[PDB]
Amino acid sequence: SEFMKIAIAGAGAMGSRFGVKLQEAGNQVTLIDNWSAHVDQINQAGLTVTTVDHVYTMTAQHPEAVTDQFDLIILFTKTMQMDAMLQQLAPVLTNHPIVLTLANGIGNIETIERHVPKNQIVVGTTVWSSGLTGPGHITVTGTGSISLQAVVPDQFPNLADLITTLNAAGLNASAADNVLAAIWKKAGLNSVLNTYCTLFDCNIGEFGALKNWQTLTATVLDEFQAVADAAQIQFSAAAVTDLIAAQFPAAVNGNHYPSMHQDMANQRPTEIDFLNGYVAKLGQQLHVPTPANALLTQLIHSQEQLKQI
Amino acid sequence: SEFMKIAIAGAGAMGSRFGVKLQEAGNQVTLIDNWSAHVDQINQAGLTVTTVDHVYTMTAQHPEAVTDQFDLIILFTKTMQMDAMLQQLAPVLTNHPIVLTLANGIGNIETIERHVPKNQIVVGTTVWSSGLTGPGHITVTGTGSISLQAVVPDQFPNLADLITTLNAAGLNASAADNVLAAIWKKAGLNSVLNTYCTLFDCNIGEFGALKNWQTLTATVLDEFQAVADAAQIQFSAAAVTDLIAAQFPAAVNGNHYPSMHQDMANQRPTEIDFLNGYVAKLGQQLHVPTPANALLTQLIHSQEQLKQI
Repeated sequence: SEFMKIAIAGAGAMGSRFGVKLQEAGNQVTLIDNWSAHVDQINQAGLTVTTVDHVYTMTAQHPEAVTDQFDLIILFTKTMQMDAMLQQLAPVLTNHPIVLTLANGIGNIETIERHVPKNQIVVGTTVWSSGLTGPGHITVTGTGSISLQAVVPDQFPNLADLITTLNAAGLNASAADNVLAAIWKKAGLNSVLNTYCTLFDCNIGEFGALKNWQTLTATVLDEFQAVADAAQIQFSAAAVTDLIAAQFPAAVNGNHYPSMHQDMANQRPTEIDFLNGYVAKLGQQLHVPTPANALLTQLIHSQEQLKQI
Repeated sequence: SEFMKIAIAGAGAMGSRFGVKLQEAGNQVTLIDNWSAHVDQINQAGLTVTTVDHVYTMTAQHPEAVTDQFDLIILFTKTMQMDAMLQQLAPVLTNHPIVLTLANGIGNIETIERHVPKNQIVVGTTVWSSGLTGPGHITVTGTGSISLQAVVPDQFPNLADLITTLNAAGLNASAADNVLAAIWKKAGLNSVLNTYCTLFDCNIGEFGALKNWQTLTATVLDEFQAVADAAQIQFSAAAVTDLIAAQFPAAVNGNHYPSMHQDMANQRPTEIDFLNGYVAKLGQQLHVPTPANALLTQLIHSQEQLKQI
């Protein structure tokens, strides 16, 4: 009775690991992904998991080819690519499946709401890890857990059943009321380190060595706090600030250029509209001024244009 | 009776040209400057003016060596270096000379007020041109004019006499009530082009080619407008915007990197505290929010620190 037909929407490292565990536990799983080499490798040779190499027979498809329907969609697609993924799955969605989003981003609920009724939406965080070694190949270490929060708890049926299914697969899921808070916490970190490192062409340690890192950090985070306050989402600029500063040492991320800096260096459009830009979007709706975050968003967009030439 | 003993404080291209014309017209002139090679060249071989080379015997000194006193100090020192210049001339100032500042900057009055009574202060603009070819050598073309505005008109004696002296020297000076407005206009241009070009490592034409140049420009200038409004200084974001956009073509400044970008590239501290930073300083005093300009100021300071490593 814990059985589910499950789509993994975005079958990168995390989706692929969740999908293997779910299928091996007895569920019917489809991995859905845009990466042709990955989809083909899974379908032609199976998914390889390295812990020692284990090979699993799995089903993978491009979104536009999916005609099946499911009990559960687990979304790992990045906020910036989420809308297009959901558009391409429009026919899959008519049976009103549970949509569990485990992606980073404050914009995910609003995005998913354009495609499915909001009482079908569950948000999650996870500390499972996974690396994407190559097409159809993940490398996995350790254990983890999942924390889940229904977006409309009063109208979401059978969160228990959902949790059972995940726990039957050994995923260590639990209900919690602080998940969207945890999502916003990660967004606050990312909207400081990604954005400033990109603007400055510097790594995380160089940022932390700035004589004005605290002012730059507070300018972003006090706006995040005011927005979160108006949205009635728990948030602590101080806690995020602690987490930011914990990245600074070389032993941690001091010599790391964050993902947005990498996007910029490779002339790829950044996720700025889903980070600082999204705080600014929400602040406008909530009558909370977000001039810093609005400006930072513009600066990154200008930088993109200049880099593309 | 139009005779004056005049100090030129900051004897670069403009100061040197004004000083020559003033001396040749009959006044006693001291050129005051920090550049040792310039001071020595003037004192040892005279000032050369090229129009055809003409050589003039002039007096030049370092500020710390000046013991004379004057009827008029004409200040050409950049806002950022002004305070130190005025400090070094502290003994020169005890006879309460006229202080005419022809330097760019919204911060000049406040700066000079720390060193002299404010009713002694006159602000000016000029369209005289001059180039500084080398130590003790200027190259000069064309004619010009000077517009002057006493800071406290009701308490400044003999603006007429001042104008006579300058006109006797063929400088084409006039009284006007829109000079501080013209100074703020130039500051609005500079606080957009210098600052954004530096942040983006781009030239003026690249800035003008940005798809969001107008938004970036308005973000700075609407704050300048609000501050100017509170300060009761005439200002038009629209007019400044026109002047900004007039720089964009290659025929004009499209391939030019502005002075702040050059400072940054040479690891020299920029004048940001006297541009965007000064609008923010004044806005704070006037209860006008200036979050964009405050942030931009911080970004430039971070950039400086990173460049200095």
